[PDB]
Amino acid sequence: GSGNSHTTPWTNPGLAENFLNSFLQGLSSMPGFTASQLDDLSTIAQSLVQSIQSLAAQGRTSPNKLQALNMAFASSLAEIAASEEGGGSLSTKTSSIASALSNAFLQTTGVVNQPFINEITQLVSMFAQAGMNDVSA
Repeated sequence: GSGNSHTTPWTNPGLAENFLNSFLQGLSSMPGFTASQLDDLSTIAQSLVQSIQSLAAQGRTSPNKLQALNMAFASSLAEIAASEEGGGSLSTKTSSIASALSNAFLQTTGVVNQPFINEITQLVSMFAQAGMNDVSA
């Protein structure tokens, strides 16, 4: 047959793996996570690919299903981001992820979008803080 009019990272397990590989590789050298956390993160990454294959095997991908995978990706980052030994603050960690994401975007599809990366980083910082955990004077 034919098609080719739909190509997205989350939709194709190979493109998803490319995204995760490029992102993880670039993020390790960032002041966000550590090579140690990046190892655990490889497992957390592959767990996405397995679920992507499940849907791809039927040639069906509901928007809300593929989106729930994206929400869960940020959700997973908040857990290891709240964990100790991952740099220092949550703010700098979520900030480094945005910088690693753009580099990964250049490798997956070759197109980086500033606000698309921001909304993704807000999920992590929102999940972790879930209010105002710090004060000011």
